[PDB]
Amino acid sequence: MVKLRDWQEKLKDKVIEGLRNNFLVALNAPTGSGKTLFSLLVSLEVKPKVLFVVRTHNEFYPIYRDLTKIREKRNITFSFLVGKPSSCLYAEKGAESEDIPCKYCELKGSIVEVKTDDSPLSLVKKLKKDGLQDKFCPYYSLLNSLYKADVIALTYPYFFIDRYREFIDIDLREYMIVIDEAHNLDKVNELEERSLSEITIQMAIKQSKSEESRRILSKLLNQLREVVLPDEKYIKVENVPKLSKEELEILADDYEDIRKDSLKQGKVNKIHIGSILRFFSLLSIGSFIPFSYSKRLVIKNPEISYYLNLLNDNELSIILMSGTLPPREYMEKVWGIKRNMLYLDVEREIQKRVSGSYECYIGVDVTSKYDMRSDNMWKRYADYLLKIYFQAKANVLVVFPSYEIMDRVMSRISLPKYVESEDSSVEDLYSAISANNKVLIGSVGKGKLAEGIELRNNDRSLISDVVIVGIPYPPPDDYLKILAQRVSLKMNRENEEFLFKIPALVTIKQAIGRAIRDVNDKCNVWLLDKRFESLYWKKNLKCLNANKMKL
Ligand code: SF4
Repeated sequence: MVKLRDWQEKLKDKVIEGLRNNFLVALNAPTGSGKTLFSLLVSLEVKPKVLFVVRTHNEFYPIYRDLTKIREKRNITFSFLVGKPSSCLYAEKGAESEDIPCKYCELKGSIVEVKTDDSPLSLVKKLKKDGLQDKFCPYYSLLNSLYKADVIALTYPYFFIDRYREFIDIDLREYMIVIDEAHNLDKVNELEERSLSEITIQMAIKQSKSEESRRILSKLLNQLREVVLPDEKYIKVENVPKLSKEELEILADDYEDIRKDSLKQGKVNKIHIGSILRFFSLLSIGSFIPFSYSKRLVIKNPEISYYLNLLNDNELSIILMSGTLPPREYMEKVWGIKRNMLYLDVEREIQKRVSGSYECYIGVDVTSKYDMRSDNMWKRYADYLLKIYFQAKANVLVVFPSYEIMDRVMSRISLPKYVESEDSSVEDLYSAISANNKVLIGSVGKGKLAEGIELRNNDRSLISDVVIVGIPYPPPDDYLKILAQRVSLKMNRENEEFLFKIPALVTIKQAIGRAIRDVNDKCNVWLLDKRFESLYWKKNLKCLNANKMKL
């Protein structure tokens, strides 16, 4: 401990004791408020070791830094694991973990002792260089270092996906478990969801080394065109193309050939047929449902509880934290958490905000509701964006309900803009808004755009205005209907909050949090949908003083 913030000082004992009484602790504290140091500090008082489960590798550094300025009368070593398409000496970007043919590698068993005497990401760069020279595998070296460390940091999949959790060699019962940005627990299923697309099959056919393989692929391609639609919503598919045990063996042979060869050229690229094979094997497990989505066949498990049941294990001490945790009742019915839980809200505890503030504007002459959407509505929305852009002190972050709506609106704008997409990366974003001055950033609520980085320059937010076009509600498609039934919740007024409002609120609050972090930050938030004027939204988005506006 070294000078704690007011909230940290007031909750430390409460949390430590709570964890000792076997309660799962849910901590609602804004990102950047010191929850990482807090969790580290309390965890060490509860158990001998600590496991941090985070969204990305970028969250590794603060843990590393906090630990080296923490006080403990004993040695505490830290270690971490980065993905294998990230630590493999012969992996090129785009390579899937399963695509790395470690079997045929002469480094599969060659490891060296690893010491985190430098920032995690820097250490990885060093291991890859020393690994090529000294002849050793960085991945296996890091993997092997885990069980000896006192504090370890891993990404979500290694905790929630069995296939990856098995790779790890730790008891778990001896670790205090800290799950960061826990609002993401709703999307754990995305961690193993498989997809099948026409583009992937063609690339598989182009990368093939077997015509007999290209044969089966060509056929699969035609059948796929009949079970997918462009609709940006999940439509259940009952007639998934079939692949016999024999056809699969033929495809598997082509996969093996490519893998072995790529490792020979020391260049492991994404092997397309691989995702195809993985799609069908997962489809056989039985827990997944196939759906059409944006011209692709996607398989996913609608039951959120499927991945979180591990959180109910009484032999595990757990802290879940985020700036926007859903309410307790939601964690019970939707996440399926049944064990005793202590739910703390940092700001409510210190009776003051620890996050920035904002002026709010509600547009009441627009809406994204189905009954009014038209080309004219999209034009009104584009006009709002221009108006907001012109008066913005800096960059403008726009959150759309879907890629379809973002396109209908953004396509009408000639101002400097950066539109999110599958290729969109962190540096591309940070760059764009660093080569055009004020930029209109187009993003879709379904995340998939940085979120694990701070858009600040010279210690000041790069985002002056956050715009919410319509309400980012999840569509009432087949995926949500099944998710609802798996939890015994009918599609009714009563359950609208749990099924539609809470995830929408999470999306909006996270976007806003992207423009503010410190108590000193200030921004404008434009809620562009007449529906936002209702007290429910003003109360929950904390803008009871919002300004009403038109045009
Ligand atoms: S260097 Fe070799 S053993 Fe290590 S992850 Fe790459 S292929 Fe696998």
